[PDB]
Amino acid sequence: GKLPPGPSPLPVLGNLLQMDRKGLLRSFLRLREKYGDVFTVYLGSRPVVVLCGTDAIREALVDQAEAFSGRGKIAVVDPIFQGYGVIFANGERWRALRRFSLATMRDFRSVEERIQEEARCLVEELRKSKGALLDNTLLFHSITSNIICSIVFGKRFDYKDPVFLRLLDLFFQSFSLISSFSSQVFELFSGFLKYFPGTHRQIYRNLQEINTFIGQSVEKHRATLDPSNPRDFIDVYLLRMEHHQNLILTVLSLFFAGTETTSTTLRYGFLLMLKYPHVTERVQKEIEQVIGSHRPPALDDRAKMPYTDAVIHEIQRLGDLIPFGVPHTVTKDTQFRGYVIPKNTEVFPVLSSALHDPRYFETPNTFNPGHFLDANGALKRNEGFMPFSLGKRICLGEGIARTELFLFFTTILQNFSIASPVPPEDIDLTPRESGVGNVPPSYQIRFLARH
Amino acid sequence: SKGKLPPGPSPLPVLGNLLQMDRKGLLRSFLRLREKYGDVFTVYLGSRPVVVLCGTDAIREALVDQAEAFSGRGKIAVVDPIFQGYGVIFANGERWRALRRFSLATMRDKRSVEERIQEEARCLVEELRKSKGALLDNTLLFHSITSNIICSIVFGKRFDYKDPVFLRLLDLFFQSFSLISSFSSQVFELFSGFLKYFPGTHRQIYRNLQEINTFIGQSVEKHRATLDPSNPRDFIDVYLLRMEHQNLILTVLSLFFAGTETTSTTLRYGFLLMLKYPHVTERVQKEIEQVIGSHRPPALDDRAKMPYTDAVIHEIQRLGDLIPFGVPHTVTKDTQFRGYVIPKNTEVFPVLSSALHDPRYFETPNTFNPGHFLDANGALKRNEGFMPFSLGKRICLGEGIARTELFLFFTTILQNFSIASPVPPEDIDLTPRESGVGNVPPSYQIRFLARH
Amino acid sequence: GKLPPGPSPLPVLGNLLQMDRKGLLRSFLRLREKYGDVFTVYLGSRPVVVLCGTDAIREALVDQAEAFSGRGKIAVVDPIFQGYGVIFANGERWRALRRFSLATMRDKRSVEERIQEEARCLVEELRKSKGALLDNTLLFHSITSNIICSIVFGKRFDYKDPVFLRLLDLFFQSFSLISSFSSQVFELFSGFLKYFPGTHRQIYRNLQEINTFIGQSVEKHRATLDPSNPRDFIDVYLLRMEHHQNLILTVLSLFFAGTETTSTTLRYGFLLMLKYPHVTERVQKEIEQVIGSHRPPALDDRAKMPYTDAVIHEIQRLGDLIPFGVPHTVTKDTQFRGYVIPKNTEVFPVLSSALHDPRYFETPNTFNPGHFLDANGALKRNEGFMPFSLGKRICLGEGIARTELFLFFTTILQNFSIASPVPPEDIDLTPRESGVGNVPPSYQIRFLARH
Amino acid sequence: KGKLPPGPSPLPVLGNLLQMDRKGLLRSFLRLREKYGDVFTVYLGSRPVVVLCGTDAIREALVDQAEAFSGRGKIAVVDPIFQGYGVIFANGERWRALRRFSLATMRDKRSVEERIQEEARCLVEELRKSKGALLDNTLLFHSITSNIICSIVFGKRFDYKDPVFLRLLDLFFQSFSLISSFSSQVFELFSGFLKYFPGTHRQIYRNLQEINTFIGQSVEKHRATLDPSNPRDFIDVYLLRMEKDFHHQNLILTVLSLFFAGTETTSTTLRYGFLLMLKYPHVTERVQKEIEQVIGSHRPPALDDRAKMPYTDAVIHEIQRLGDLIPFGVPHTVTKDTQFRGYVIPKNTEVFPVLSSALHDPRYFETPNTFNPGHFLDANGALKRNEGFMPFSLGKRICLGEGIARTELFLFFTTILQNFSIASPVPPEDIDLTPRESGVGNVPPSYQIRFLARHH
Ligand code: HEM
Ligand code: HEM
Ligand code: HEM
Ligand code: HEM
Repeated sequence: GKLPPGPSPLPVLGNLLQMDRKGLLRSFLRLREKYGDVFTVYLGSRPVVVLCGTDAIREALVDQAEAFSGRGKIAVVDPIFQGYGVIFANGERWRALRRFSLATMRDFRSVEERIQEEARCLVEELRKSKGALLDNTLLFHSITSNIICSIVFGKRFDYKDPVFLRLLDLFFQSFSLISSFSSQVFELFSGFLKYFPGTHRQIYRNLQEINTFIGQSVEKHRATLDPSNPRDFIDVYLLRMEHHQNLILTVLSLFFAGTETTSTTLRYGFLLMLKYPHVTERVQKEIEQVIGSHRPPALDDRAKMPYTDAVIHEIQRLGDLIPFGVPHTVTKDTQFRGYVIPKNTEVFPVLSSALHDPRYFETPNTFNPGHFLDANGALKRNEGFMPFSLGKRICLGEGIARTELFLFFTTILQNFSIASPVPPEDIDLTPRESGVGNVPPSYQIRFLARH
Repeated sequence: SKGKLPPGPSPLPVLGNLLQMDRKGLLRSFLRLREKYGDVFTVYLGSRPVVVLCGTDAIREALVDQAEAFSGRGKIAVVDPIFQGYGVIFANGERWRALRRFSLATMRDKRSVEERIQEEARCLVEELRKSKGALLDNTLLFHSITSNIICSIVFGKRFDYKDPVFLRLLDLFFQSFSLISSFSSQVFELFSGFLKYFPGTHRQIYRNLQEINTFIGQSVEKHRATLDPSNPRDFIDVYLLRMEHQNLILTVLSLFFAGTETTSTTLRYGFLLMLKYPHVTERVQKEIEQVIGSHRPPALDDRAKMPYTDAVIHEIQRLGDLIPFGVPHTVTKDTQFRGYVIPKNTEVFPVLSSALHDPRYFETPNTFNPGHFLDANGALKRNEGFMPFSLGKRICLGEGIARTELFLFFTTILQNFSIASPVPPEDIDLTPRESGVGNVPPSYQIRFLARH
Repeated sequence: GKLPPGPSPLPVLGNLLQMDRKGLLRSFLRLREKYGDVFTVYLGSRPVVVLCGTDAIREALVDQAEAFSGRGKIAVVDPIFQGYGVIFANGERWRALRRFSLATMRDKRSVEERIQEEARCLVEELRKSKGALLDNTLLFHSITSNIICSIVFGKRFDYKDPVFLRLLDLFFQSFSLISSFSSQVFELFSGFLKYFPGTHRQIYRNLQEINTFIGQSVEKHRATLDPSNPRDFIDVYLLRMEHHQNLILTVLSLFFAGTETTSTTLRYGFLLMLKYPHVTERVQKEIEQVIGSHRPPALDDRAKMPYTDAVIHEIQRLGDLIPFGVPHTVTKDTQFRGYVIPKNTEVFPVLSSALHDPRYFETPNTFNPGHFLDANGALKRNEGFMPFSLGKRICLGEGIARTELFLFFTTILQNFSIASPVPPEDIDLTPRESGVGNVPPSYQIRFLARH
Repeated sequence: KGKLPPGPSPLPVLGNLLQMDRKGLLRSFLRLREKYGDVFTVYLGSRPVVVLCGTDAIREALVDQAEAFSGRGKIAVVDPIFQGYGVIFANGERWRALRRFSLATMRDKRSVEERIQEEARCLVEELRKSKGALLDNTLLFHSITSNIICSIVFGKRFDYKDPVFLRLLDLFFQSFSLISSFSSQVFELFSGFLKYFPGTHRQIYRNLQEINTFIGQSVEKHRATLDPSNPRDFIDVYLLRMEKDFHHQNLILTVLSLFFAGTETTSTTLRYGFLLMLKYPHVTERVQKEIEQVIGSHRPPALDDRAKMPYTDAVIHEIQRLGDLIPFGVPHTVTKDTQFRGYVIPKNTEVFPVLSSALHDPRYFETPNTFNPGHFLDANGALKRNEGFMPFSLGKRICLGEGIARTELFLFFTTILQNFSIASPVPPEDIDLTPRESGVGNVPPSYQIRFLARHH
């Protein structure tokens, strides 16, 4: 039982100076070459244990799922200040949400239908653009947001509805925090980071208006409600409950954060498909063969479209939008691969390192739907595929998201083809911002009706 | 109420008190809470309590009267002996103390800091002539002049303003880069228990790091061969002496540059004020006259004979309020404070902005007013609410070097120049472009016209 | 979410002054009347949560088995001083022992055979006493000890073998620690107790000799031994063998502590049977009807003797030899009957209060085999019967001990009858020492050969 | 650099228990010391305790790092989750107050010295009533020292046969025993819990409520009579503090208990003292002669006499040094990560300051194991300090009773020998001063002695 090996940390800086000018991801890869799949790295004076590769990450998040399932200190209540009670009530709330979330996919109106409706409204908008050159960011935030809106408030919004615009602004609107390296070293010496959520005034711009809107919908909802026949999330909340309107803000927030990842995946997907017209075609042909140019694509179609499915896996794999996964905390002294990780140690499951694992993918860095296709061109599981993560806290939205990706993706290409000022050979898929995320470069595209 | 915890607004699950902030910023938000709950109250960031200290009296009772209890660092800076053993822990203690002590030699002592500043002051005057009265942004200039003081002290000699090592080092330490967030991401961070932002996530930083590091290696060498006690030529060979790992120097340099940046920004703010108040620039120009003539360069001993220029610099620091929430600390033991109890390890914000604007100590908290530091006979007077370097066990290690830079740079500049800008006094706006945890002065233009 | 209610503690003394002249057990009962089945009591400045009644003890030890399974601070390794490693190894050792113990019960000779053999050697000894008045303490320690010797060393000892006498002395020989109330108050104020194991010099009297004997047996064992013929625990140890001998000393220690309880249960059992001769008769008659006076009793007989079984249950229930159970520790913040018990809080499962639960026994305080018999005089389960405790840490020896109690009790009474200077009406079953235990009064008894 | 203190490798469950001698814990610790040095780590169960040996180590810990080594054990630590803070600070204020009230000097209704002097006279009288018979002085010594506390607390001394006083002697001083076996002890270690805890013995409650009641009445009677500024004793000091303002009468029980625990050690010191003096008649004589030269046979000894009697003083020091009644000191707890002699002791580590090892430090006493008044006397026969002398411990928690106790030892000891001489059946060569058990205590063997009136 030794602790995981790693580079020796400096006082105050930890291993900060052992990062490449080439990025955090490369640095992690370099460390991994040196020390192996489980190594320890120091941020400030704090140890974090870093998991790399499909096998290590799956042994941790799946085989010792419970041990590797803790949250960060920011999310741990102090019973000396708040009592137990909020602790247990949060537990129950979480489980209620974890449960209801599953229910939407099983039911039952249905999520597939709401997404189909939304895809229709989308195709219509794309015609209105009459093949002009656009940035799809806003459009893709809109179509994925509405799926949440329909599920929570019961009904989708209109793309130009000023509440829906205000809520797109609250949740998706960037703001930035300015730092310098001298300040960062002083933060490390302090023990405290300068930035924390809500330090930017912008956040509050739209908050109260959104809050108020929620109040109204809870009321309009309460007026008409009948268990055990709950319509949307709002009136499920009312039953469970039977101040707190803020529980809804919180849940909506969580769902929008996943939705942002969903929207960015589509936006990245369409960048890839500009770069690879031949793939756009085989997808157009598989839609022809399976759906025709008549009906809208449906979820049952996916099973009969292994090439479109492989293509979407591959879009999520290279898009790698959450490259360090979400850090967790170990809940107890844990034996792992011949080392010991002490209770409460912070862990990074580096998902990027699975999604690019050379033991699981033939060309880890090259678009290759063949990663998900067998000899007979059927869909095959690949164990390195884990963009929603794994185990006890696997993405709550996996199903909603995978479903949005399929319907929006085929429905768009069934009705349109794409083009841009940039020649395939010259599309650059490398992330503009590569810190803790992999945000796709912004680009222009034109949606031309196949009709 | 035997021993209660400090009162505060009720927190929401996950968000804490995040929705209890104003569209008008944290500082207002805090002041509002203060009105409601008093000088010591509890606020929740995520699920974590932080106890907030407001007003001169509370802040002084904590940081001074219970200095030790209020002296801890945040968790990021606490070593885990399970991972690293004790030893590094005690070594850092010793290193910190050595550095704390070394800070005073500048204080009491081959050539002096005051001298080093005067020399820098001269080079500056020269540079300003070269401007020839053109409009310029003084950011870079002020970073340069204050940075050099640290360079002279550490490497033994100042740099040339266009020396490409010094430009590279200005870039490492002072160059802004930004981290992009959204509100939905932030609420997900709170839910996670972890922040996305942490030092070094921006790739920019490494741009100049290795080059700076190598340069340090070289100076440690050139130092090691020539050097010998007890003739500590500068900080580099003070480090060699103690030592008989270069990265220890990078760390110390880093710390001094962070305080320097605040020093430079204070000057930059100071001059914006002085554009807005020409009448004060004049009384300062006049005081320098009685005191110093127009030929010799100002010296530190002049400060005691210039209460109006002193008071004016206090007042620049007060309103500049560049570290409004102080530096968060941690309580080292269960502590009784003003009728409440703060548990061991609780995080604490000493809100220095609230002492610097304390109505009980400053007649016009929000208005430039040298009278705040002057008595009836226009002599300098202590004001208790004045605490921009903080107080107590961890008072700014640079307080001396900084106060000294501010005096020599401000008087030496005004002795040789006068200032002007496209913007009419009435229209200069001193409100911080962005605050965040900072109160950053709006960028502006200014002209330095040689006096003759 | 409130903590369990209880009496207000004084500084330093805690609730010490809230105890009766009438004893700890009654004091708690008075407290239970006042506060309910779950209450908080202070020893020194430390809270301990006390569980009373069959329902609460079963809801904690069984329904939340894991949460209520922790050990006291004295048994918790500090990884700062010893690393993890010893921690995990002890976990593995414990489970290996937990396992082999169950296996042996299932099993060149069965455990039951070894107890049968020992019952024979006992019967013989009782004849050599030729009906003389004796104190059976030593005899009952001997017969139960040998069962452990045979299992660990492979073969039983001779009752006068001087190794075995030395062994009996180490493990079972009383020594005492002297205290005053003024010293005790000073200990509480100190935060430290004076007593700790091994402060009495007497312990070492026989330790090295015993240790050496173990060495020898490990050797004599290592020479001969081989699967698929493990002869006993010693060579099981050798086999899992794949600083060292002392692991046997430790296990032997543990087994002798439960053995002592077993021996004391027989000794208490025979006291009861002096007091209720008719009961001894019905037992003699059920042995007649079922075993006869020819063969030795066997374990399969027990199923066919519900009266003797019910009478042994009742002996264990009233004997109440471990009335506070063994304190445990709570492993996490726990919800329990409307309260919260914080992580690490010490917990007393007060077994005596189950064994005397008026909700489960008609006459809690009166010998009554009817507690375990139905209308047709068949054996019936009683939920308040838990003298081995319950749940994840139920007595490791439950099976060996129940089997010793049956064969030794029937085998003795099949061959002897009992008598004493004291008239039934005058036998007093109240414990001479009512500390944290319930030690039966010492007495004299004669065994007489039956005919 | 900063490694933990060295020690013997512990076994699972048992810790270092098998590394103890048949020869007792103290010898076991001395053997480890030889092997590992003055600071070493030993394991009780799975719990590390750092052991401090020698005058120098114990003084560097309790004195030079006084605060760091001043913690109490877990039993005495409040969990604020259950009790809040408040009881915690109250206790602090309470400790400090008590500490303060005790620091009044020996002479100032009337002084402690006076009370002791009075008590010595009632003692002398009792020893005459024995008319030189052979007695066991245990009860007598508990009585005389107990009374000092009674006088201080209740305002007046008790009569040696007063049935309240006999009941209180019984509550506080009466032994009871807890029976254990080694197999049970190994199981306790495995459990994580000890069977023994204060109050498991029913005997304690025999006299508790009667004592409590007595305290009630006294408080009331006191309440009736207070004329501060004319405060007679501790009872109305307590009442007075409360007045500025259960915990009510219970705080007194608790304090009384604490004082009787130190009193027991004071009484056992005298009892051990007189056993030594049977063994060394020539020392009894030089003491008798120094009492002659200094006090004469006419007045009662007074405290001011001690300064003028360096031989009696040295003899009493030596009685306390070899008596060694608290050989392991009182275990403490380290309040913070602490650098000590090149090692680190982590926050909350339990510490044994082994006072026996200072009291017998060959570096400070020429003949550590032999009675030798010379340890405290210089060349001219004047008293000299010895650094290894620390039977009340040192530092922030030095015995609260040091003054009262040293004063009782001087007045009782001189007064007795001014008025009596001593004898016993056993010849001095044959007196055996080795303590009966060796387990955290060094109880002197019981013995008989005769007190023979001197008759000037
Ligand atoms: C579009 C692709 C998406 C990806 C790749 C993704 C990925 C993830 C990942 C990596 C996690 C962290 C799992 C862990 O902690 O181990 C996560 C958590 C979560 N995601 Fe998603 N997400 C996506 C979309 C969504 C959507 C649409 C939702 C809608 C609700 C969503 C809701 C959540 C929630 C509530 C969690 C919290 C998991 C927990 O800690 O229990 N995500 N997601
Ligand atoms: C106007 C200029 C400066 C201001 C207003 C300023 C203010 C402060 C403040 C408020 C603190 C935190 C006090 C606390 O935690 O209680 C601090 C800490 C510190 N400052 Fe400055 N500082 C300034 C310049 C400098 C300079 C030039 C240096 C260069 C040597 C410097 C070095 C430090 C150091 C080393 C600390 C750490 C103190 C500690 O934690 O013990 N500061 N400063
Ligand atoms: C009538 C005889 C016995 C009784 C009534 C008895 C009762 C108990 C009880 C009440 C416990 C406490 C369980 C807990 O922690 O909740 C216990 C534990 C234990 N007993 Fe027995 N016992 C008896 C005989 C034995 C015997 C013969 C053995 C021989 C191996 C034995 C070995 C153990 C062991 C190893 C444990 C520890 C269980 C654990 O914590 O994992 N006991 N016993
Ligand atoms: C020869 C007689 C005595 C000896 C040798 C003695 C020795 C000691 C020792 C070794 C300690 C432990 C200090 C520590 O924790 O480090 C102590 C503490 C104490 N003694 Fe005594 N003591 C004696 C008599 C008394 C008497 C007569 C009293 C009566 C009031 C008394 C009251 C106390 C108290 C209250 C403490 C607690 C100190 C604290 O931890 O705050 N002692 N004594």
